[PDB]
Amino acid sequence: VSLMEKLKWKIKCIENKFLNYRLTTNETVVAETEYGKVKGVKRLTVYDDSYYSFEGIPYAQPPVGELRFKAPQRPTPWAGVRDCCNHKDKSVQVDFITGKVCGSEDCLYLSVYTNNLNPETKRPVLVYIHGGGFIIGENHRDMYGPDYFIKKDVVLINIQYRLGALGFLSLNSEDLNVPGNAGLKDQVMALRWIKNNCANFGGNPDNITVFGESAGAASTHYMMLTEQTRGLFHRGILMSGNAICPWANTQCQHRAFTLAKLAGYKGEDNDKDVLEFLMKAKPQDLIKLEEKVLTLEERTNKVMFPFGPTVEPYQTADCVLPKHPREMVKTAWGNSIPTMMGNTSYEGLFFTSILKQMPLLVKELETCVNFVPSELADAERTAPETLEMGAKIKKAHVTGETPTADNFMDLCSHFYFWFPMHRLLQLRFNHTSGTPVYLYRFDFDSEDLINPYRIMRSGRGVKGVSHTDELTYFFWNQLAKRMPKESREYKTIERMTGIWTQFATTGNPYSNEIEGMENVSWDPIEKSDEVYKCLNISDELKMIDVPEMGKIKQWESMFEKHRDLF
Ligand SMILES: *[B]([O])([O])C1=[C][C]=C2[C]=[C][C]=[C]C2=[C]1
Repeated sequence: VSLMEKLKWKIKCIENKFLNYRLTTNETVVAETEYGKVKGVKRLTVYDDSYYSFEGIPYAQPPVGELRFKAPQRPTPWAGVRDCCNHKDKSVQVDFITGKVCGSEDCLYLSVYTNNLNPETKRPVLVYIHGGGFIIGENHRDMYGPDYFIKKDVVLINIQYRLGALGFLSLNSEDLNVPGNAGLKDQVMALRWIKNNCANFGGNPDNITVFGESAGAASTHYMMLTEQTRGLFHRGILMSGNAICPWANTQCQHRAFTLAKLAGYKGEDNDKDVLEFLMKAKPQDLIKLEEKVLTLEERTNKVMFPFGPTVEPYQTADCVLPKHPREMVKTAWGNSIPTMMGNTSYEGLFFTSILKQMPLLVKELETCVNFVPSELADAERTAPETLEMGAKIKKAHVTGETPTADNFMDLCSHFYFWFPMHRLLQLRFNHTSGTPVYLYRFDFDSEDLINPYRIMRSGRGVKGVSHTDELTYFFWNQLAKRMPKESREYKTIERMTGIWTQFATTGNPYSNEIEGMENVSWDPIEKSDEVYKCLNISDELKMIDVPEMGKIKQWESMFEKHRDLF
């Protein structure tokens, strides 16, 4: 975090405020909801388009006081008209630029957008779930502006949900009603709201697509796995993530005590007293301290976050994750809806800024033992089996006699994204009606149009297509500009919003009306396939064999003598 990047962020925040006002119109409107009337307004885009905007729609009771760490409750209906011409605050979190805690405990809202409140036909409804490691993110239009998607005749909905310890505290004690996954339960309630109210905004409740990137993709997957959401939607898109990625879940039940102690709790480790203390702490204190919870051992074993989605220790009415996601894949209703998955062509490039602050990490590639899947590794990672397995990973990613930064980031692409995708695909194939899954590979590189995550990963001057690089061609953000109609950036926006809208509509991502798809034949993956095929999205759109396949198989070989765990 550099203060050049902070003042420039501050000014760009000042520019966004002014530009947001300028793009507002006097055309206010009112829609019905099952909780009562809401007022939206129409807004403009830098491409001189327009959309109706409804923000700050509550799908839940504000989870403050006694509701903190609890499952969300249905909100209270109102007489009259709720104001929805302004956004609400984001979930309490550390601002990844300024480094200070921001946002609010009062954050359970969604936003609805559409270019036409009164469409002649019922429209496809796309529900976006933002990523951010389940610890940062927002549905604010400064990061996720609908300006591109509203060029299309869809209804787009952006949700928030509780982040970090406030979203994912978990306690073993059944008396306390904090089993965990509050934030995922937030997601479930927002979906239930969407199913029952999208018609009011011109949306077809029988054609809803959920999609998300990173932790949003893992989230989308959880919404496809849990029985809580059965039938609530009809297509799913997992962008650079799913629920069996190693970062997408953790058993965090022991960590609440550690948080409390970091916050000055005095007493013993029992769930009741830990909870009573955590209930009274300022929310900003728990979030700022969240960074210190993980032990050095956990960090070494690649646990990324102290609080996240978890296997709930006991069952409740609102339980989302009754067992490990791999098990949930066995019985998952979501296995039988049209699915599209994909990754970018150099995911691990995202880890530059972290590698820069911790150069020693590259030495981990000398044996690679710390990247062996945890379920296979011994605790000390000194077992000869673990050294053998680490050697397989090393052979896959270390190019010379000494490991480099790029070898590290390439390995990261597979550890965090490609290999879990592979495991999910093969697992899913053993438990599905036969509905298609399509693979894309996002391979479009540009520095002419960016999003704020590039400022976070310090990918300025850096070639390749990182984790989150594709967000730029889906959503408006306050660093974006109006691009020339014939620019490669503008055309990629059209293709990406076009493919996504196409799949949402029909469950098949192909359309010959999308420019560049003239010679594309986009077939979904079959159980019998030994080599994955994917739509490689670059300046050219091209069906190719997944380049990463060789390394994927090499990761898979670690499981040769433990096939039951694959
Ligand atoms: B994604 O933005 O939810 C995401 C954030 C941070 C990560 C750290 C380590 C591995 C994977 C990540 C994904």
